[PDB]
Amino acid sequence: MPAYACQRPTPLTHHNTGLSEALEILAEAAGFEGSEGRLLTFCRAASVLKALPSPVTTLSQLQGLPHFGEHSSRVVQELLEHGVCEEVERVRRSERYQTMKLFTQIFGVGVKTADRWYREGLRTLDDLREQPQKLTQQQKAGLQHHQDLSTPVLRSDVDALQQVVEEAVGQALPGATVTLTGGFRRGKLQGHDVDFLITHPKEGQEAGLLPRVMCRLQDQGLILYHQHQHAFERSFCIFRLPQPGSWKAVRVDLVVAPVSQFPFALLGWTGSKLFQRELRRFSRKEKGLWLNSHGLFDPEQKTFFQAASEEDIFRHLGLEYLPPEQRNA
Ligand SMILES: O=c1ccn([C@@H]2O[C@H](COP(=O)(O)OP(=O)(O)OP(=O)(O)O)[C@@H](O)[C@H]2O)c(=O)[nH]1
Ligand SMILES: [Mn+2]
Ligand SMILES: [Mn+2]
Repeated sequence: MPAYACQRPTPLTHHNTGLSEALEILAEAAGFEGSEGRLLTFCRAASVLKALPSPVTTLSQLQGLPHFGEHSSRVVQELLEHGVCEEVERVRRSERYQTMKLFTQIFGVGVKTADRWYREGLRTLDDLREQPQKLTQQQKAGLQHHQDLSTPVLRSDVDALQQVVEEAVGQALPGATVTLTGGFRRGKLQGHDVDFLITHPKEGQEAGLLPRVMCRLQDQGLILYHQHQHAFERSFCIFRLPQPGSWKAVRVDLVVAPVSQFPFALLGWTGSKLFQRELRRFSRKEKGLWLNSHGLFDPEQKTFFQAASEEDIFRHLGLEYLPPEQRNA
């Protein structure tokens, strides 16, 4: 099995979910403590298990796998022998981890904000609501809707949202396209948000499209929150999704890219986050090119690669093409 996650298929469903879940708790906890090296190490080990064709029943099956050092091996050994890993259970039970998870899950809260709040003695959602001067407007909106935003977004929600976004995009600008990206493009059945990439086949015709889209959605009562950012033009939103007898707040990211950059933006926004990190590391370390959501830059020659498709980018980097459902690293 090759070293980089971008050199191997990682399907949606696999045979090692208990083990990968435990390593990913340790990765997340590492990130909460600012231990970025350890985060990446645990994330990589978990992603190896996701790519295996069979369940790991005994530790022999570890043999020959890259990115499976002593610590990750130890964790798996304890799970196989004892059905539980004490380091993992202590993390689960810890107030620090529980609170960092609570806070960072809220819309508009990252690790540094969550850690600051923790160090200042804040622990609960009510504690945050008692200190509104400490909150950004985005965070206030995340708190207002936290129950719905903690509820997994379903494929059925995605289909309804794609319909209203497509309708608004179509009415504002005939010819403009909407592409579902993120985890749902990778085949996921559930998610934390819905990601859309908007473009138009004529370069420049995408200008000013997003505010017209947003006006249309707002006048239908579909928007609870939006923050328009002029990097790609993007609106990070909370939609009010109608449902039978009720409604549901749902996070939606709308990203506009000029068509020349579309393949790079689709690649970046499709993920997984680890897949894309690995693809960028591969591009730099193995091919000496700098990949991002806007392009593929050769820093020696000072050149940008022209791509019409994701397949072009994979081909140019000397990688076998992986469709989005095999990017679940
Ligand atoms: O601001 C951003 C946010 C996200 N992304 C990139 O967009 C992709 C989607 O980012 P998400 O955070 O939506 O992840 P996801 O769809 O894979 O997972 P769930 O919603 O199911 O939890 C990931 O590859 C991420 O790196 C950006 O490039 N920029
Ligand atoms: Mn997403
Ligand atoms: Mn998103």
